[PDB]
Amino acid sequence: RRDWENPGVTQLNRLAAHPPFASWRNSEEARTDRPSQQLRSLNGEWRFAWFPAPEAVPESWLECDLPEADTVVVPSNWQMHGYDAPIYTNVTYPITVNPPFVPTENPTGCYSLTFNVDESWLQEGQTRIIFDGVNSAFHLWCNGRWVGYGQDSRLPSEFDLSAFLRAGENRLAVMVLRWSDGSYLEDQDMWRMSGIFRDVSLLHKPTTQISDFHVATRFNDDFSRAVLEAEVQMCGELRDYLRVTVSLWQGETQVASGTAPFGGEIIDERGGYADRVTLRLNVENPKLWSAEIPNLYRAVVELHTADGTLIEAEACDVGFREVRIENGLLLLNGKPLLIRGVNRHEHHPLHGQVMDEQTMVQDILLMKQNNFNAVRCSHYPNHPLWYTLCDRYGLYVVDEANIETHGMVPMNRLTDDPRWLPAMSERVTRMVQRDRNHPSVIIWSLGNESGHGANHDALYRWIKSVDPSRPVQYEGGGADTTATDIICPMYARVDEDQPFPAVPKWSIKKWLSLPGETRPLILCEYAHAMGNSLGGFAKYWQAFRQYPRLQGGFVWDWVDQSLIKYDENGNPWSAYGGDFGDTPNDAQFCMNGLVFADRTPHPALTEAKHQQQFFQFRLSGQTIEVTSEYLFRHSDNELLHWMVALDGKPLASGEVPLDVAPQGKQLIELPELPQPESAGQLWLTVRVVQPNATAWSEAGHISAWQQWRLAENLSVTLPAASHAIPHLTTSEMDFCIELGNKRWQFNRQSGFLSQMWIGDKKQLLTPLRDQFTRAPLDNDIGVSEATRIDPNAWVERWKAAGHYQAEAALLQCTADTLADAVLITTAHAWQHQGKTLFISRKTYRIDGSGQMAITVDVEVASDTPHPARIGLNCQLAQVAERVNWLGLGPQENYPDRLTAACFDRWDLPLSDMYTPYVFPSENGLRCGTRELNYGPHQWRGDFQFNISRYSQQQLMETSHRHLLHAEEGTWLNIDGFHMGIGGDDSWSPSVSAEFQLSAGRYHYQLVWCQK
Amino acid sequence: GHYQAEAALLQCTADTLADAVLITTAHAWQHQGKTLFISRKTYRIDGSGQMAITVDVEVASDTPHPARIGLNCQLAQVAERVNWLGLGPQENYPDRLTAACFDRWDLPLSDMYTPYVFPSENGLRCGTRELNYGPHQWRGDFQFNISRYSQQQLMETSHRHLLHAEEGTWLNIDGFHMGIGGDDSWSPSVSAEFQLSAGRYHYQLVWCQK
Ligand SMILES: CC(C)S[C@@H]1O[C@H](CO)[C@H](O)[C@H](O)[C@H]1O
Ligand SMILES: CC(C)S[C@@H]1O[C@H](CO)[C@H](O)[C@H](O)[C@H]1O
Ligand SMILES: [Mg+2]
Ligand SMILES: [Mg+2]
Ligand SMILES: [Mg+2]
Ligand code: NA
Ligand code: NA
Ligand code: NA
Ligand code: NA
Ligand code: NA
Repeated sequence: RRDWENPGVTQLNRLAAHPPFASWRNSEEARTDRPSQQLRSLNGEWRFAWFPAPEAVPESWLECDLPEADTVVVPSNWQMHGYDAPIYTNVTYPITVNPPFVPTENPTGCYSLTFNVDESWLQEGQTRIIFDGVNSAFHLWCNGRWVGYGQDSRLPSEFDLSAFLRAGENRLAVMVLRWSDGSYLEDQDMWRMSGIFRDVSLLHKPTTQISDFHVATRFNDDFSRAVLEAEVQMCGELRDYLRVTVSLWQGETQVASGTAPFGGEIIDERGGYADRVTLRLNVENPKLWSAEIPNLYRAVVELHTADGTLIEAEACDVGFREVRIENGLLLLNGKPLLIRGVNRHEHHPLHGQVMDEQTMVQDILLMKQNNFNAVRCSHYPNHPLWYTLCDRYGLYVVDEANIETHGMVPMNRLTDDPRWLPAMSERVTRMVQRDRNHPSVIIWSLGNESGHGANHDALYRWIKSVDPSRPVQYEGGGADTTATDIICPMYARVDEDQPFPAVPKWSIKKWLSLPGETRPLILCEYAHAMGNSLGGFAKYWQAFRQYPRLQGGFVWDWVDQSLIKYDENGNPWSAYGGDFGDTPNDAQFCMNGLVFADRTPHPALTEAKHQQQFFQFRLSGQTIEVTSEYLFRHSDNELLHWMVALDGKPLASGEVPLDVAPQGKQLIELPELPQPESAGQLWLTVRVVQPNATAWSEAGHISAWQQWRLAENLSVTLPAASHAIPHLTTSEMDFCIELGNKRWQFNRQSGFLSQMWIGDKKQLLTPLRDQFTRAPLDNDIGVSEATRIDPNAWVERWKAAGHYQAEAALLQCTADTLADAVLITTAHAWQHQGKTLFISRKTYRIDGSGQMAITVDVEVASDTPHPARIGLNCQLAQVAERVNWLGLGPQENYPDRLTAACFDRWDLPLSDMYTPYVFPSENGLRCGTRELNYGPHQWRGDFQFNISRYSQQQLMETSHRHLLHAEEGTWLNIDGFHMGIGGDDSWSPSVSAEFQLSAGRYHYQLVWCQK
Repeated sequence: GHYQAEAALLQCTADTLADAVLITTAHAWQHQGKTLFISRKTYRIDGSGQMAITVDVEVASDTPHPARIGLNCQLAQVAERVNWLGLGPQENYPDRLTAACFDRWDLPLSDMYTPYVFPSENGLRCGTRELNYGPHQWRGDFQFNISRYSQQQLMETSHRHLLHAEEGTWLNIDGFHMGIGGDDSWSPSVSAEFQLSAGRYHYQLVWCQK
């Protein structure tokens, strides 16, 4: 039959989907959500054997363990065990596009387990086996007999084993196929793996059982009253003494209850459902659920008898909240939401796509700690525990169907084909049946990147009909089709339109007001955080706050999908596409996260946290105005700390408790600030601290901050005149200046400062030269490949123009002896094929105080692509432990990504000045710096800089961070100006005009001295 | 105190280079003990008779952004024509220069003055690389206006018919000029991108003979 090559067969003998069941036989255990003896986990050590195709599987395997098989842990992805290689491809399918066929060589994983079952389970009741996740299709055997078949790698497949089990030992035989017709609907941009990657368990329910139950909550106008309606369905023989009781609990307090016999209301001419009943409980002044305050109740569903005998009990956490779109706004409990979300794949560097509680909790804590309040399940239903945690910790969830056909041409070839409607319907309907009772889920998504087809419209309506409590969204086909209640574009820019044919990405502000449009707009994906990115993130949030209908979005994405590999020495390293022999592949495009695979934060995370703050501030005179963006909670665990400092030097500070109602405002009058003596700029820094710990944060957690420049007193005091005078020495090859034990040498042939001496020790390993390029960021590269060059990408434009090839040509180099100093004047021209790209004119003034003032004026040809930077660089012989600077920090920050950084005195170890992006590139820059200190060196001015043991050349020539090696001394890159990093997307130029170095003429000055 | 600011000399030195004389100066503008602006310049005069002027200005971040950052002087010369290579031919400002075109323009001096009934700063031309007037030529990248009326007379006269040509020609050469605004005329309307808020400014000019 080859059921894995037929979209018409997505399962055989599979049981109906339903909400989380545990079949408790004790009401109190159900109420407390404690373990159930009727729900057994089969996770642990199983027997596994890999085969190149289903036809290679020996028939004996059904009856007994294969002596060649290994004992492995389940759940797991067999690629993580090394049986075959994981494949990383973005859009292009990992297999030949020829629906519904798959490769004849179909990696097959044969799992098996010998287990025993409780005696009583064999004599009464129903015993089913549940596979929460099998990638991507499989056949099931029990004690040699065929049981069933199942598809869809992201939802549980259940089968009844009652007629197969026997006393003593039993044996399961699971043949998992890597490829199947289901693969055509699972083309998500992630590693392609396979196996039994989610829990496996046995559930024992009575013959007369609760087969399904739905919880709904409706409210009155001001949410002071609510009605909980619970529909309960049963299977088995109906008896007049049967009853169903639904009790609602708030802690150990029962707040409401309803009991009734089966027999629903009349629905049509043939009657009603005799096997169903709906209980309605009134709840006065319910505690409402939200991400701000995840108030939850406990609903216990008891199937019992009229005289008081319990047959079975199920239960779920209940969150009282209303989600609806009114007048173009998405409202949660009547208030317009502002989605601070992120897309999150289920990925672990060591375990692949197998999820665990520890990792899930870690992500949620980090997310809330960084001001995120929502998550999108990109791009499939998640491990069941995830929804539980979101319900309890408080995160708005977008539950998404496991449907992506990105690789088709056109993208909707399958989704507009009725032949594929059945397969698609199961991926949507079974998701709803499983998660419809989770309050954290507030929006349903029909899938991802599958164009727009009629099947989408059909399924959009199906959801609208069965569950009107949640809006339905889908981005495919233009982001505003008839299959979505929310305009949910991906990477639509703030002000810039991208008029693509048929599926344009309009500026988000413009999109909202297109003729006839009235829907809210929430980006399903934006700010592609690939490598050194998130430039321009602040632009989105400013728009979100100004426009009511722009209600946020989900950053792409949470964590780098890098995998761990080990070198010959057994040392681990982060690997990406192609590092497993997998080909074709899409290399580093699997790493687009705000945090590294091991959950270590990328510098971009702090920018997201800052822009996503829940408190806004304004300063006027001595008054600070705090505005709350919370919709439901009061600032009941917030303290405001304020600090005033003169160029890093703290002068005054204090703290005030925040007492702001949601959407409210609080005025804080700062005490009189005593005018500082010294000259300089006074800076005000405010930060909101949470004194008490929470379920997701430690005491002292900082949730928001902001800075303002206060009074500034320009220095008019002239420096103390020195007695000594620098002495100029000349030769045919160099200009040397001497002052005390210091010496500066300028090469007359190159026109650069080639050496400096402090006593007899050389200070430079490489001359101080202008630099106009940078080791290309992923955003600079885009999708440009050696075999497939994208002439439009910034890196290709710089290459074609000769920016990396340009050679400095000396035009002038002279020395003059002034009254109290020596003046070196130079001028260089950088050309490529007879074209002058840049011209640099400088003057170096070395005075009797030992300070060298460097003045730089650069000309950039208006027709050459704007340069990545305009500065100087050199390799210092010095290798110090610390880096101290007065400027923006402490973390890496760039022109279009520096709002989170604060101006102050920062001091960190040299290693912290380097950001370990898996794919090496320009990194570690810090902007708005007025003073830099390293070893005996001090540089002053107003510049940007990065300092490390890796040169731009090495970073630019190394594909993985583990292959980098510290060079001799330290490489210093001091820029007068630096280009934005961009990031609206990473496959097209995304650096906004205001951050491009297009002025044509640039000026900057530096003062180099010994401290 | 921008209109009252007094220039205080901080430094004035002279050096003799191999092929030129270098003059260095520094001034502080203050009002009631507050330093509003600091101007540091160098004047380099070579054998070609050209005077290269470099200007680097500091503006206190807490003082309201200044209307302009430039130089001015009253020339003894009164010429009939004004010739420049920059945006024109009509008056244009930073936030109102899209209509102007870059080219070689030559107009009678009177056309370099816009007769607004209520006198004010007027006649500026932006993005100018070369300006010619009489025996003078200024080169660089600046904005400028030139007329027989000082900024002082313009702001002290309520009607254009009461203006009187002063001796010589007043020249205002700006490295930078603030936008004029206009979204309305009863509240500040100059957009942020056209306000001089950089804190530190640099511009250079070359004064020589045409
Ligand atoms: C190849 C791009 C033009 S499509 C682009 O690739 C990205 C890779 O991180 C993400 O998967 C986006 O969702 C997808 O639209
Ligand atoms: C600092 C808050 C956002 S944590 C927030 O406070 C709420 C009370 O206002 C509830 O205690 C929530 O459970 C808690 O997560
Ligand atoms: Mg099939
Ligand atoms: Mg895709
Ligand atoms: Mg700020
Ligand atoms: Na909004
Ligand atoms: Na990706
Ligand atoms: Na508080
Ligand atoms: Na690289
Ligand atoms: Na006037």
